[PDB]
Amino acid sequence: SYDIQAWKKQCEELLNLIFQCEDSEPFRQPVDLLEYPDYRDIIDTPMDFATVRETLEAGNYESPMELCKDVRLIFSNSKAYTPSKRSRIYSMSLRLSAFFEEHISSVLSDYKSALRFHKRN
Ligand SMILES: CCc1nncn1CCNC(=O)N1CCN(C(=O)c2ccc(C)s2)CC1
Repeated sequence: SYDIQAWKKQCEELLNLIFQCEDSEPFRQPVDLLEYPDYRDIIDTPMDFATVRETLEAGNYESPMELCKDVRLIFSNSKAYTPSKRSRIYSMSLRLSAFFEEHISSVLSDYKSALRFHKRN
């Protein structure tokens, strides 16, 4: 299955599933700097799932590896900002990360396989 472009719709469908997950609710929009006034002293690069979806739809990802780096940044930002391991929003991030990693693994493998096939000769 050597379609070099297939990752994009695969990533659109996975973002749809993430938006249906109740665990995604805190990550569907950029963090509110009014409620978390110290957020940007800790977090150098804010990221959220609406920004990832807009970047994809604008044609501003070249590969699913780039999309994966931004999604992983959502989760590392949560882990760095959490005042506790036993916090609600952080705990939701860990379940959502497990779900995302379970689903992205085939998208990445198929893409890298397709690119190797394109440069086989
Ligand atoms: C637009 C407002 C809105 N309306 N519905 C949801 N959101 C969420 C917006 N994002 C946000 O405000 N968040 C707080 C920071 N955060 C964290 O990862 C944290 C880690 C542990 C903590 C104690 S907070 C990410 C979620």
